[PDB]
Amino acid sequence: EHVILLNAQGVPTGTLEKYAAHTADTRLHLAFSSWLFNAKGQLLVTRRALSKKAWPGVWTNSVCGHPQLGESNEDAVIRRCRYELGVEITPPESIYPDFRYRATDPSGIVENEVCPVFAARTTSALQINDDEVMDYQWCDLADVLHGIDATPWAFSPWMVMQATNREARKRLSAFT
Amino acid sequence: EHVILLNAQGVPTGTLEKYAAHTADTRLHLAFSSWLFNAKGQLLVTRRALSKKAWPGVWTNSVCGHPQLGESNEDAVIRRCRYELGVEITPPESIYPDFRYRATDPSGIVENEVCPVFAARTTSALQINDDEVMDYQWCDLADVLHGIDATPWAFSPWMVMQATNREARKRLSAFTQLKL
Ligand SMILES: CN(C)CCOP(=O)(O)OP(=O)(O)O
Ligand SMILES: CN(C)CCOP(=O)(O)OP(=O)(O)O
Ligand SMILES: [Mg+2]
Ligand SMILES: [Mg+2]
Ligand SMILES: [Mn+2]
Ligand SMILES: [Mn+2]
Repeated sequence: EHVILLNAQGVPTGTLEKYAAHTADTRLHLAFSSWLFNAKGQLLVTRRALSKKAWPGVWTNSVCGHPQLGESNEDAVIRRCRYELGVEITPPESIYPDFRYRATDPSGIVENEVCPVFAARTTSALQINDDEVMDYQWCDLADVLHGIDATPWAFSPWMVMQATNREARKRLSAFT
Repeated sequence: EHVILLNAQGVPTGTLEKYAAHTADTRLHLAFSSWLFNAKGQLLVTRRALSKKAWPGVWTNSVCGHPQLGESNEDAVIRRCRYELGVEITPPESIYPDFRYRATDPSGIVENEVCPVFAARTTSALQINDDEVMDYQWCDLADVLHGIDATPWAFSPWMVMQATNREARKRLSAFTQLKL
């Protein structure tokens, strides 16, 4: 797997091996973030495995990843949903298309991404990949937002930034 | 380091090497939990290092540990504060002396402890021990308690149980006053 490096205008300029790509000096690359809900409308919150190179052991939104060259954002979501959580989903819908951020994790590992955000509903049960996910919780979105508003540091920085975007949050309130 | 083993009534019976003692088969032993506030009245929340045997990478109250043989619970609190956090404190106050709990962590390691809970004020800068603590936040208690009520699964179980105890909570509230 690779990440796709981006320039100022946001044009792909090349690739890097994914693990190799996330360092103390991570360069701008393409990513996605996804928020998964079940048929009943609960939000799936996950806890990244301890072996993750960036933000290991951190609570965060359902699934995030790195689109590969020539891959649509929607397919990346579907691929990573299957891969990390072994779950099938409805066609991902856009909730925050211009999200972009840079952040540093407690060990100094940086994420620097153009990171469009999507939402979808699961259509099958989870089958956890414990290389990616060490724990998860099916929750009411309202409580998760309250938790995010009260103690944002208990969650991944990008999850917090997405959920506090006025529009994203409105859009998330529709899967409930 | 060792833990002090206890029976049902909470009577010491002996000691055990610490790492050795914390397994999927943890016996009742003595411990402590402490909630630390700065002069401003903010609560120190910490994140356990990734290398901890139990609940690594989890957010939790300021400092916990295991008193050693010949050691008072309060002295143990002072030592761990120093060891984990580099920080000097005011004499620890008892806020939940009969807290006891058993809990299984995400990889199956058991804590089974008689764990009196204290609160204190820090009187020096922090000097985080990255061997023990991977991250921290200085917070408003109210925010913390709201977080714990909204998403209790995002914190250590003992933080949650202590925080929801009526009496403990009242006493933590007393440490939010600014104090010169
Ligand atoms: C929101 N950004 C961090 C996307 C990060 O996704 P991951 O960290 O899960 O990358 P990957 O899942 O591909 O390992
Ligand atoms: C509240 N319990 C967990 C006390 C044990 O906390 P620790 O994990 O800090 O034990 P130790 O600090 O001795 O390693
Ligand atoms: Mg991922
Ligand atoms: Mg400790
Ligand atoms: Mn990335
Ligand atoms: Mn113990």
